[PDB]
Amino acid sequence: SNPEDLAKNFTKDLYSGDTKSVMSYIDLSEAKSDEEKTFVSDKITQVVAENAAKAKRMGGVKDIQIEEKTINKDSAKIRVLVLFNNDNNQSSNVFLAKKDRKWLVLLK
Ligand SMILES: [Cl-]
Repeated sequence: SNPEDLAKNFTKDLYSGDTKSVMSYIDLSEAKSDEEKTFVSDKITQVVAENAAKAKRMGGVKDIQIEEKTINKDSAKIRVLVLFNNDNNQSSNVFLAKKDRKWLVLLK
């Protein structure tokens, strides 16, 4: 409901192996055909499988933190840092937008 917390929960779910959870965060407005939606879903299915295998390899996620942020009333770019229990960390940007009364992650 605030974009910082949506960025962090999205990221938690991205490393959790649960594709339906991850999908619920995503704005599918760019994908303007059923076949495009499927394509996006198939890629998210794959990303979720891969991040779950990787979290396991790295001893699981230790913490999730926000490093840089740029937020206004309807858009957000948020660098989310994932810290793993093997002491390695990884970061990347989550882009979000509030089109109606709901923040959603944008497909970059
Ligand atoms: Cl790796």
